[PDB]
Amino acid sequence: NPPPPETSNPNRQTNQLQYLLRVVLKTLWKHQFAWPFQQPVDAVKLNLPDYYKIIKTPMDMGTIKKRLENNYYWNAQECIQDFNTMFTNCYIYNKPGDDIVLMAEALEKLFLQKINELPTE
Ligand SMILES: CCCCc1c(C)nc2nc(SCc3nc4c(c(=O)[nH]c(=O)n4CCCC)n3CC)nn2c1C
Repeated sequence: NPPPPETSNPNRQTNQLQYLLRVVLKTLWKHQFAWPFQQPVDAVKLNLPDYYKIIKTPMDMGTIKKRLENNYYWNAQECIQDFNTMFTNCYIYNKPGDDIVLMAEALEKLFLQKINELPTE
């Protein structure tokens, strides 16, 4: 595998960012379908031939959770895009009828529901 993505930013929208960690991520983390997305993809263990040749911006909730905890993000938009990157990576690598895709979509729908609760900008 390549190394996992960075969790620290080498350099106030903090309400939404706090909520992204405490409610959004935690709610997805606890969902039944969370396991494939709780850590960087280990393409050997999970036997995902060519995953890192196809997916150039790998992303996972383990990474996003640490970025939230390290106060890594520029802004809440940047975090929201890591979530979307994770989902869309799954839609790019896998066939649209696969279990893994159905799992991502369900998490994505839940994510959109929780994003609707975000505190104001
Ligand atoms: C035994 C505890 C293992 C935890 C762990 C570790 C250490 N590394 C991992 N790497 C991964 S990759 C999960 C995954 N499986 C996929 C995919 C994927 O995109 N496409 C797939 O077809 N699969 C495999 C589906 C067959 C089970 N992903 C990433 C969304 N999972 N994973 C787990 C659960």
